[PDB]
Amino acid sequence: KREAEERRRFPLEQRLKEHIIGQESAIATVGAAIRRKENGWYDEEHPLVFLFLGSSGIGKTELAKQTAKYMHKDAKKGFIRLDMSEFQERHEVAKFIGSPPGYVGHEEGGQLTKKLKQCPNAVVLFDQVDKAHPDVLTIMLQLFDEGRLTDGKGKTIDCKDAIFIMTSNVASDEIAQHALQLRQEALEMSRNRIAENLGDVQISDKITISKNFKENVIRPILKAHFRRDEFLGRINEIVYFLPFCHSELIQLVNKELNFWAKRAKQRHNITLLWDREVADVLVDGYNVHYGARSIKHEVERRVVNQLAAAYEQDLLPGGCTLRITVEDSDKQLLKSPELPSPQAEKRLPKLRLEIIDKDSKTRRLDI
Amino acid sequence: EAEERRRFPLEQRLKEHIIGQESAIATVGAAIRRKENGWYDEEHPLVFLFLGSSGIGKTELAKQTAKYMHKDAKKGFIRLDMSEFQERHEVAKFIGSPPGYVGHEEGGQLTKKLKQCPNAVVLFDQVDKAHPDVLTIMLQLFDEGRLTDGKGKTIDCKDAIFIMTSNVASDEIAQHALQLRQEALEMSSDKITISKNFKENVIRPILKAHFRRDEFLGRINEIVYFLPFCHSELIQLVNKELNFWAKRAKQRHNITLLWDREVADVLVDGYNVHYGARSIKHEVERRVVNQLAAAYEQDLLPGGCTLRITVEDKLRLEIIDKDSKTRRLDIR
Amino acid sequence: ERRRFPLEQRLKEHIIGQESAIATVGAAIRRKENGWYDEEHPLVFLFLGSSGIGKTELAKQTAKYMHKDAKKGFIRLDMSEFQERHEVAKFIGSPPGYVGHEEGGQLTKKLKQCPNAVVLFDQVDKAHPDVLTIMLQLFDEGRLTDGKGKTIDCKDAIFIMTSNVASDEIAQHALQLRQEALEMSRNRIAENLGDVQISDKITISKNFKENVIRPILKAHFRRDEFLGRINEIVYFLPFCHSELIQLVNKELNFWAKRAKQRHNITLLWDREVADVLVDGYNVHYGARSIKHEVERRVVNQLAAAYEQDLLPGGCTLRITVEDSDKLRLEIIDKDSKTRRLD
Ligand SMILES: Nc1ncnc2c1ncn2[C@@H]1O[C@H](COP(=O)(O)OP(=O)(O)OP(=O)(O)O)[C@@H](O)[C@H]1O
Ligand SMILES: Nc1ncnc2c1ncn2[C@@H]1O[C@H](COP(=O)(O)OP(=O)(O)OP(=O)(O)O)[C@@H](O)[C@H]1O
Ligand SMILES: [Mg+2]
Ligand SMILES: [Mg+2]
Repeated sequence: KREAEERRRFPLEQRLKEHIIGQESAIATVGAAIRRKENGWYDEEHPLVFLFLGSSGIGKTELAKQTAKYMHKDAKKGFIRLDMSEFQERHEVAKFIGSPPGYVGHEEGGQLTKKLKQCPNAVVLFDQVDKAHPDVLTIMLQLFDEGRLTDGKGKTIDCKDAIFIMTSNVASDEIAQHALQLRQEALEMSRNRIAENLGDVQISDKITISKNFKENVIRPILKAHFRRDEFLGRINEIVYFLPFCHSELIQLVNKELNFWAKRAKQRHNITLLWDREVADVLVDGYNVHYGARSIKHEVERRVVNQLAAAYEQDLLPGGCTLRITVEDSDKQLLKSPELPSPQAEKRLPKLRLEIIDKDSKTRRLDI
Repeated sequence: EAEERRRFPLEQRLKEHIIGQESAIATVGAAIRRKENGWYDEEHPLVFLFLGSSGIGKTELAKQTAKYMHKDAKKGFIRLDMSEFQERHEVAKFIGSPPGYVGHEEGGQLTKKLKQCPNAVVLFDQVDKAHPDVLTIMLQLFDEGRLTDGKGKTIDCKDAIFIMTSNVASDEIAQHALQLRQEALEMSSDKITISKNFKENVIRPILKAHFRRDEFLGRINEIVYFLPFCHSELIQLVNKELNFWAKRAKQRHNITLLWDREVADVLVDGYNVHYGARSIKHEVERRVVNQLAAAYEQDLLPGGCTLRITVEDKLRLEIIDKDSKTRRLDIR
Repeated sequence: ERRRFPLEQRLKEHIIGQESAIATVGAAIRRKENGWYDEEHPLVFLFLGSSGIGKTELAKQTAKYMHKDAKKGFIRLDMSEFQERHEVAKFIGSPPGYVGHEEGGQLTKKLKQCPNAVVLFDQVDKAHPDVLTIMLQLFDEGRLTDGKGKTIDCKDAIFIMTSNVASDEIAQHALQLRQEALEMSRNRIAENLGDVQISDKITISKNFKENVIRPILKAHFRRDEFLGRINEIVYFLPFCHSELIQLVNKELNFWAKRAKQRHNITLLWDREVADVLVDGYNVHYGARSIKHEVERRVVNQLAAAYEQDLLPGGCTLRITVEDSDKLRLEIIDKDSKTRRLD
């Protein structure tokens, strides 16, 4: 009786916003559908079927993992992860259900059948479902249709309430192009409202894909790739992951530096602080092709190796305060927005650690 | 003898010796109280089927029950392990061999044990591992409590109590308790309850897929479920294992042991959901007691001293003197 | 007796390597021998590792520690012959009315001789996973029923189980931990931090102990209460290069001792011939890859020399460095005049 009051205190939209910044339309959609499920105002005869279309490494697996962590205390048993890139051939279809009688691994059964037996209402996630040929997806047709799966032994498992989540990278380029168009148009109307000196109207930064674009391109490309309209029919909701925006990337840089500062304070009482130009240099390495993975690895290659070298060199005393700074001779290069020649090599501006003492004296560290 | 049973009900003894399982203990206590009042049907013995996961306490519950009903377990407790009876011919370990064959004069083991004590509690331990034919052998033992030996002799055990522990439908009820772990703990007395339709709509397909006979499940009087341990039950288990070791130390060499409220959290952190009370038991036995034995060899623990388990700012054993000064022990 | 020559030092002199494994085994043996062990539960150890590490020899030396004599208090069952479901009767004897009922079980008779014995289930991963229901019964309380129903108590026994499951996992993670330790050690050589004594005890991390090893044991053994009843799980790491040097030195000590007992032929060697013996080694075959290699390089040459009576007795030998990349048995004289033998 206290679960609805707890969710009234801390809804999952705030929990997911704390865990993952950006794409608040996706958060609102998954929160509303989950709220319909967990309130009880939901048709139990069919499972909750999510499809996420996104770019590479945008946080879809993190979103499903945090959803399963919110739903279940144990994510080892209450959450299932399956990589569809491995399951190219129809032979891998067998390991959903196990072999027929008379064959090898008949007593083994299916891994998925035993996994749904061990947790019938688990959050189940398949990543990159476009990699698998839809002959694999033909099992999941009836599995999303009625929640019942038949194995090789003939035991029928019934999971009518399991949240089944698909995540895919298909049509990521078209969503990226259209969302770049919408970002340019929204910046155009924002600058029009600025130039008309109208500040009474307040519009939040919520850009949502319109219906006509979806009906024009997304349903035909999904029908063409999946080659089966029936598999697209059982999907309870489609969700679009918009490509990364500037201010949320800045907030991402702030949080991925803040986590290292918090773990430094937790382990060795090391208070790390940052600069705005440090955040600019870290957000400069933004690659859409790797998604947030490129920014995270750029953060690692820039500051994590330097902080590790300072830690193993024992040059960070306990109880001290540290500041991450940009090199002085590179800020002048940052201040010049000139187009570089293609025959000149590009130099990454270095990052340094400064010690702030009790007498407000800056100490430099070079290793 | 009603005064003695009013002084010491078996629920008090069971809660004194095993923790958790407030519904299973109450169920077996209600059945044993029905036996104690003299208003059970004297033609039919009591049959129990225990459904629980690993390390929950079914075998210990049967042992403590048969310790209550009979003072000697060498006569009043007959335990047969079904791990031998994996094959169809293993049936011949209950009854005697047919006449003219090997071991015919040796007789039936279960018939001899029931003839030694007809009131004795019989524990069919781990009845998952039995062959389905052995189930049909003890079909008549549950139907009337009457078993025919290989020599033509026939033993009656209408007054006996039959306990079986099983592992077959242990996952699903645990999964059921999983939502109860997200409901009964979030209901905040508070209790963890298994729904009444569950035992007939879902559990009976597993019981029919494993035991395959309607008559075997019909002959069993009571189906007793065992629920997985909660957080407070794991706390009580940690304190019970530590109190067992402290009592053993005080009985052996007069060594007082202390643990704070904060110490039990890192011991509950050493727990497997697939395991049971034995995981917490040997985790206590390894992490704490090995340092005690190492200090006891090294003569670092004189008798009458007071020891405190402290979490590192590792479980460190600190000697507490009368002057409130902690002394760390350096173990080689 | 334990305070001067414990299990740790005798095991380290008899078996090289496996510091944490001997530490865990001797800690549990210490708590058993002090009298601070629980009487109900017999000790269950599951030994995991690659091939040629020394788990069977560790169990043999533990059994010789319990009973100074051999052949009596050491009951070893090899689960290569237990790969069928119907081999359970080999534990317990035949049921009444069937062939071999009067002979009883062999395990029952051997635990009837002595109940405090060291029982070694060797290569226990090879057994069919219905045989281990008897292991459920025996590890639960320590009692075993015969063909005639005679329940034998076994509460003073020590059960040691050796296996090869997760051998690739343990070996590959130990190789990664060795690589990372060598990287940070080479950095420490670069950083000149020699003022801190480096405790070179590479152990398996608890995340690796709990997230990959427990699922693969659950996949091979196919039961959860079985892994619950196992008290201690002891891993075995593969050797590092210093351990190979110590092992080749120990084996050459063994062969020099054998020659001294046979015809008093004192034998000597050098560091470089030990290094070229360590070069002939494979990580999969383990210490056996060392052992026969000596017989493929050294002892065959001594046997060939002794067949044509070239070593009458009392002579001193030395083994040298090959020049083909740039083994020789050399008799050294009392005047230090070496002579090569063919
Ligand atoms: N509820 C409990 N309270 C206290 N101690 C317990 C409890 N359950 C188990 N234990 C301890 O753990 C041991 C394991 O229990 P036991 O050997 O009786 O089997 P079990 O838990 O019924 O499981 P299995 O089905 O594997 O036999 C007990 O001997 C006892 O020492
Ligand atoms: N660590 C070691 N130290 C010394 N000798 C060893 C060691 N490992 C193996 N040996 C030698 O090699 C022999 C083979 O080892 P053993 O019989 O103990 O099996 P093992 O290494 O556990 O192999 P497997 O796991 O394949 O059964 C030993 O009898 C001993 O002579
Ligand atoms: Mg128990
Ligand atoms: Mg071996």
